Amino acid sequence: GKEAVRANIAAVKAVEEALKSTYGPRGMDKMLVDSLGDITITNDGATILDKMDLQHPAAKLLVQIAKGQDEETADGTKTAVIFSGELVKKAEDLLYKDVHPTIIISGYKKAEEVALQTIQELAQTVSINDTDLLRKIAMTSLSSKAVAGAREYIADIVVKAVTQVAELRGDKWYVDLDNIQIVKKAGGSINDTQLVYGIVVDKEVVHPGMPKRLENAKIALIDASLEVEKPELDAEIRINDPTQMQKFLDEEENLIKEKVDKILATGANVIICQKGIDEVAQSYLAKKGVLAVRRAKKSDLEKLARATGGRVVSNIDEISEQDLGYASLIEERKVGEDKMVFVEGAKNPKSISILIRGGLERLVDETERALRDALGTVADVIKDGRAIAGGGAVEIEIAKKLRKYAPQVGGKEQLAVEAYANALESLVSILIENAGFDPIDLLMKLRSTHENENNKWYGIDLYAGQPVDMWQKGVIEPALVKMNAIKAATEAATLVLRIDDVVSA
Amino acid sequence: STHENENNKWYGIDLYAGQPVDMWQKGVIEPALVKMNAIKAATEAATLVLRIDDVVSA
Amino acid sequence: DLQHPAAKLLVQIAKGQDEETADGTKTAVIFSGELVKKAEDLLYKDVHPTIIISGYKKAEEVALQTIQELAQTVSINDT
Ligand SMILES: Nc1ncnc2c1ncn2[C@@H]1O[C@H](COP(=O)(O)OP(=O)(O)OP(=O)(O)O)[C@@H](O)[C@H]1O
Ligand SMILES: Nc1ncnc2c1ncn2[C@@H]1O[C@H](COP(=O)(O)OP(=O)(O)OP(=O)(O)O)[C@@H](O)[C@H]1O
Ligand SMILES: [Mg+2]
Ligand SMILES: [Mg+2]
Repeated sequence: GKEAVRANIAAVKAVEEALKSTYGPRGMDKMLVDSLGDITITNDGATILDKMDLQHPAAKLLVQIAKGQDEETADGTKTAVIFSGELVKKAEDLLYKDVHPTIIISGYKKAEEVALQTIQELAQTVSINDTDLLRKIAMTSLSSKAVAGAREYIADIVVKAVTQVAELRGDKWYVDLDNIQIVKKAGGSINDTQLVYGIVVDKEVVHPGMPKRLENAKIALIDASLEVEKPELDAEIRINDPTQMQKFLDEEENLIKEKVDKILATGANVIICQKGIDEVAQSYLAKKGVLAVRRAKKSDLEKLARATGGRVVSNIDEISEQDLGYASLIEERKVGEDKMVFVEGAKNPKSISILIRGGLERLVDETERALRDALGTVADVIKDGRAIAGGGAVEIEIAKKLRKYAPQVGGKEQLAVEAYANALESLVSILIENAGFDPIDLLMKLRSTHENENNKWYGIDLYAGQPVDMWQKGVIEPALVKMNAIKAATEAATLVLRIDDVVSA
Repeated sequence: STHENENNKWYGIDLYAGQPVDMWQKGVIEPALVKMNAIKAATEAATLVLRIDDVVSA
Repeated sequence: DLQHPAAKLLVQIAKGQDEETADGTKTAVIFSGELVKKAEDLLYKDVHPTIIISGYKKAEEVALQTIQELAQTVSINDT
């Protein structure tokens, strides 16, 4: 009976009330204070559920199906929880009316069916030629981010960045996002961001008298040191005579000139490593006419290997012409007071990098977050091909469409369907609420102007406050993220109904 | 009232005389950037407090 | 010594300055809390914070430009 079922529903209603004010734009941020007293203002759905201790089994089970994703995007997480907890909310009112859950499941399952298929016979075909569209869909992701510093600048980048990487695979475009590096240098201006055609290494060339820009680079990616190593690294030496000393530390220093001659044996003109270059070896490279980089991050040597077609060499006695990385031109370039190596004209044409400049020290990170996400949304639309209008449009229709279905479904199962439709309008009602307008007024002004096909892309513009076309204001979203979120969400909702008892050991 | 005309823009308040006067023409002049970064500082904080809905703690 | 999150957050935005000499630091705190104070009086009339933020923002604008289109040019030879 009532026994355990309340506790589950209650636990869920609780989580809903924790995120409610933060759904869509105009959302009212939450403050999170750590155990050592450190403060975080945010609206990240995920963290707020993860970072919490939920006593109840029920909540964690619901957030487990809601939060997650098995694809390379992280969008739909606030809608997934909320629509789910509203569906749980709306189901209680049927248990009050004395409708068994076996009926509510069959009703909602049948409603969900039609509700799913109404995104299929409505989604719009978006391909690679619609680059004037990805610009919009992109901005639609960045616009509710914290930073308002030149987002058009960044929105344009995300398009160029995904369309460059786009490869025709199995007669359909695919995008392997890993072909994009992100480097950030705080300050200057956000307007100074640009896209680099090639991998970018954040360290300098070890002597400025080497070539500024070197022609037809035969790079040598060297993992092993090019500096002497210690005979006293763990503990002190056992030599007693300095003549014996000498001949040790002498032959080990001729071992680096040996390594340098083994690398130039290959015809290398530039050389990058992740360990040192001895000062007698900088001097050795200066006299030969070679361009050397000392202690660069191996994390970007890896990324520079499969971009220039070279190999990250762990033994200087194994380097071959085969292993030298090729690039049309390598140079060192200055950014304020810092200098990085850039390697344009690399053999892999898909491998590119983004250089962020501007903002404050923590804001620049969030600009990187936003860009990760923005590349995501655009890539995932491309990978799919389908995209619907945001702003509650496709939602309001699945409600209207469900309500027309309701009569025909049967007795009690009509009320299930009619509830499902009501839970879906409640979503847009929360969104309207959080804008500071009346949910009923606007819900009705819209759901009457949505009966004819002429108004398919009508939603509610969260700053105007009256029904308009969101498609023609750039507010579009991935048709499949908002499709797997609903499937996920209903699964969870009805799982909360499935529980007759909880037995704890 | 004595600042209604545009000619009396540099009017402020005499802190010893105690009467509205033109401070430019009395030697009390100040860096124009300080009373500008103050305003940006203050509104950021202001608008940010209003942005907090509720508090969670460890 | 403040443990209230909001106060610690406030003092951080107000006190700190990214330039060598620091002035306006008393002004910064009073005007901030006053902007917060005078906003309370609108909340009391049931007005929602998203309006008050956008209201103030549009005002911050006018307020900023009103210092620019008015300052007098001082140089190395105005000793
Ligand atoms: N300017 C706008 N006017 C109207 N609706 C908007 C606007 N911008 C976005 N929306 C709608 O707001 C809805 C909810 O936004 P949000 O993206 O915050 O929910 P979410 O996708 O579940 O959260 P997250 O993106 O963090 O996972 C979106 O699905 C979108 O259609
Ligand atoms: N005799 C005076 N007549 C008019 N105003 C005066 C006079 N002396 C001081 N002032 C005004 O006093 C104001 C406030 O000074 P104060 O420096 O204490 O504020 P603050 O700059 O916020 O504090 P701090 O400099 O420590 O950060 C100045 O902006 C200045 O114009
Ligand atoms: Mg989203
Ligand atoms: Mg002062």
